[PDB]
Amino acid sequence: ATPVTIIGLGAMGTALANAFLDAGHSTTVWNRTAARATALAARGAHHAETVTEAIAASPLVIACVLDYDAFHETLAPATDALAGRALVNLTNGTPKQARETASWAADHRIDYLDGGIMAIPPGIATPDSFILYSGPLGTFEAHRSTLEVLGAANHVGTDHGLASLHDLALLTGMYGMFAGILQAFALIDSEGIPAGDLAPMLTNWLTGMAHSVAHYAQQIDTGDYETGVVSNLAMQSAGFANLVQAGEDQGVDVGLLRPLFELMRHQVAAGYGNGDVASVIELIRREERR
Amino acid sequence: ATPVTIIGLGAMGTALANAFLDAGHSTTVWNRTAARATALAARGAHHAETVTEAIAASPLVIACVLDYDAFHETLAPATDALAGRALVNLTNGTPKQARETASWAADHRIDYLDGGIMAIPPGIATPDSFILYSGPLGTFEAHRSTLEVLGAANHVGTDHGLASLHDLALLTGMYGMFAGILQAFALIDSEGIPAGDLAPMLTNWLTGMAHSVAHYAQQIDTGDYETGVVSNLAMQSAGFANLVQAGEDQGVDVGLLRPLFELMRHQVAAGYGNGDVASVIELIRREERR
Ligand SMILES: NC(=O)c1ccc[n+]([C@@H]2O[C@H](COP(=O)([O-])OP(=O)(O)OC[C@H]3O[C@@H](n4cnc5c(N)ncnc54)[C@H](OP(=O)(O)O)[C@@H]3O)[C@@H](O)[C@H]2O)c1
Ligand SMILES: NC(=O)c1ccc[n+]([C@@H]2O[C@H](COP(=O)([O-])OP(=O)(O)OC[C@H]3O[C@@H](n4cnc5c(N)ncnc54)[C@H](OP(=O)(O)O)[C@@H]3O)[C@@H](O)[C@H]2O)c1
Repeated sequence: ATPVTIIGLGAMGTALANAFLDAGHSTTVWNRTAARATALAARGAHHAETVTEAIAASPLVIACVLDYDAFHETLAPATDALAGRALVNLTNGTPKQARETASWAADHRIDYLDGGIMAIPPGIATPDSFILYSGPLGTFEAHRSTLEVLGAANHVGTDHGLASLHDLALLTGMYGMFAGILQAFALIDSEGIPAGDLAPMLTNWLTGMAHSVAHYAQQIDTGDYETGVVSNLAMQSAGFANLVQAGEDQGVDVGLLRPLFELMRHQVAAGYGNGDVASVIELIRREERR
Repeated sequence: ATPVTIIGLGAMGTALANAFLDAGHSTTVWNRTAARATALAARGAHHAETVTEAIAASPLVIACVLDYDAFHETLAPATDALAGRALVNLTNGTPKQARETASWAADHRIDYLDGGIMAIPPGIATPDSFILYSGPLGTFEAHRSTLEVLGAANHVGTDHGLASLHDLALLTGMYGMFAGILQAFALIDSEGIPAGDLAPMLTNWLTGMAHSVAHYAQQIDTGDYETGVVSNLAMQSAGFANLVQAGEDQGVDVGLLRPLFELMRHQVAAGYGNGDVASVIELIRREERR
């Protein structure tokens, strides 16, 4: 079993360390706040006093801290200790930060993968969990068996920015859903109905309507927003006007959905009402792709 | 089999009519534009030339036009002809419009249910379809077997505004999800990647993270946004900042999701960063429920 070092013992990093300990790896851990390592150390983890001690302990170093600023602040002084090792950054960040970190790593003989954890901490090391990786295939395949302790391992390309691009796209979908869920519960709440009374029906509706994804992708990829439309944009915008009006009638703030509402009305007025709602992507995608 | 009249033969009204034809009901149809009624007559429907002729053919009349303005313009002149019949309004509208319509119906001896179709036209009469109804239980139970031709029939309350409230709440959830899907595809599109390349991952992610619905509902219903939190709001806001920044750096308009980003920031700056993201509901729900 490959020895592994975890840098960062928040909710996610603690889950990673526990998963490697469960799988029998010699697991070295470090956290800015040392007290977050105490339970892990009692469990058999090697609690390093410094970042450099932690890094020197293992051929594979996994970083999972709050953000890029934390990642940079923590590892920049330890550049020399990372020489010759594999660094897997599971800290959330942008494609730009991943490509800049990759340039730094190539300048200092650090093998580098950028990754995005598509799981919550209790999901780590369960069939729910998968993690996206980008960077050199040699580094990915060398550590794939170790990484698969955490969940499925999906290498999405050699361009180091690609795992974060996919990560952030998935989070983007998720947060739109979350906004919808909050606003849906706010509307039902406005008549004194518990959220739990709506939750089963809402779960089923969102599950079923989550198959719009492939349909929407096909419309976008072909540029055809008109063929086979059964829910036209003019009708959808009329219904959207009513859920906005109903929220206002019931004293609910509907600001979260106003941007989409306004875009859909704009598109109806521009003549696209007989097509599907996905045509709105033409108003937000980057100019060179329109 | 109860004779049925369908008023309004757009994409969804036509699906309703076809379902009753396939189930062997004598199906009378009317549409403002005659061509949609002629098309259904070729499939066995009875094409009524006028609204009153359509209404007088059946003890059960189902309306499915664009909005309540269309419903009122169409049916107000035929008010006396509806006396003694059951009118089921599946036109999208608000709770206030449902209640106003119910008052009109009661004043004129019209049995009235207000409903919301949670299906798309090709889903009618399949296991995917369900329709929410509100109004008197006696009327609902009298026509339930006929209504179940179209999908599951869920009576959600005696107040006629309640079906619309549930309907609009589900649509509210769905449009938040749609905003997330469009923004997600816009992000992946900004690097030249086809939307279809992301579709399987995104479908599975949204399907999975849609089980946050019950967890969110329990957090809202208990008012406890801190117990059992494994993805704290401060961390979620940091990742949200990256998906916003990544979109902007690639020339994507991220305005669809910027309002939620702002509410999460607000709750973090207000000291709720250690709890879950559902605490944002306190900023949007009706004041009397806070
Ligand atoms: N939790 C999830 O559901 C989830 C899911 C997918 C991905 N992730 C990703 O996992 C990463 C960590 O998230 P988490 O849930 O573990 O967050 P968390 O529980 O808030 O932990 C934050 C971690 O970052 C460290 N940190 C913050 N600022 C630092 C600095 N300036 N220098 C050194 N360390 C610093 C903290 O150290 P202290 O303990 O000393 O404060 C702690 O180890 C994030 O990038 C997140 O996007 C999380
Ligand atoms: N996926 C869906 O399609 C879907 C799903 C659930 C619920 N619904 C609901 O179903 C209802 C109808 O939607 P749809 O998809 O069938 O829309 P549609 O295909 O655009 O049809 C609109 C219908 O409204 C009629 N109409 C519009 N203005 C009118 C007026 N002033 N007087 C009389 N009739 C008028 C149209 O008649 P003409 O043909 O003469 O224009 C047509 O019959 C909406 O309230 C919608 O929210 C639709």
